[PDB]
Amino acid sequence: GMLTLIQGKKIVNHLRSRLAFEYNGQLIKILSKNIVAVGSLRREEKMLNDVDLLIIVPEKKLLKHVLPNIRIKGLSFSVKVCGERKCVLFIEWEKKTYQLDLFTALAEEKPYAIFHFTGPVSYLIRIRAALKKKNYKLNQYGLFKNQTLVPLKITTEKELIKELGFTYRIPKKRL
DNA sequence: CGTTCTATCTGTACTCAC
DNA sequence: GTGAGTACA
DNA sequence: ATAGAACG
Ligand SMILES: Nc1nc2c(ncn2[C@H]2C[C@H](O)[C@@H](COP(=O)(O)OP(=O)(O)OP(=O)(O)O)O2)c(=O)[nH]1
Ligand SMILES: [Mn+2]
Ligand SMILES: [Mn+2]
Repeated sequence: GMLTLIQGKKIVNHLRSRLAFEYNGQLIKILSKNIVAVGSLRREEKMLNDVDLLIIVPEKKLLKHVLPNIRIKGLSFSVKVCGERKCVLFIEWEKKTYQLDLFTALAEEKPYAIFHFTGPVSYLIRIRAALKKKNYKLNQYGLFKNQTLVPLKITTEKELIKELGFTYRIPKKRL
């Protein structure tokens, strides 16, 4: 069911202090600095088809556990699909049902994953096609050339975009 | 030779063979 | 266990 | 962003 930008932000704000995962007995809280709003919400589209959240996980050992044992305090939801990297929930928010999409990235993948999950799709396609012509492959995990991770000296998304030789635009204006 | 239109990526989760 | 086909991020 | 194709 479709939702407004404002509704999207209220939901994300509510989830931001309430996400956790079960890890061998212990309930472990997910920190706010590891929750990044992505998709059309980040791009500030007036109407959203869903809410898209990227979760930064500190260790590779945790991937088996975070999404598959995801917990949301005081909220009822069902699980449509769930793996280590993509989880789709249907959540009850103020008597209505909405789609929440959760994705995981490792610290070293962060800027690549924010770039990828921010979209929009058409932007990603043209950017990736251009890199492909110069014999590179870009995905949510990194920049690859001949199946080898290229070690870029970069922390943020903005640094990545510039490093790739493309114009930086705020998410609202990417196309 | 300029204008305008067109096309283009990459990977995850689930199901169902065999 | 692996590969193909679908749906969808 | 880039480059090819149709059109002028
Ligand atoms: N490379 C790539 N990335 C995608 C694709 N589909 C989705 N994504 C990424 C970029 C999107 O902004 C992000 C979320 O996808 P959604 O389908 O939720 O679309 P988005 O939120 O942009 O709009 P919407 O949900 O319809 O309001 O995931 C795809 O086909 N290819
Ligand atoms: Mn979305
Ligand atoms: Mn989504």
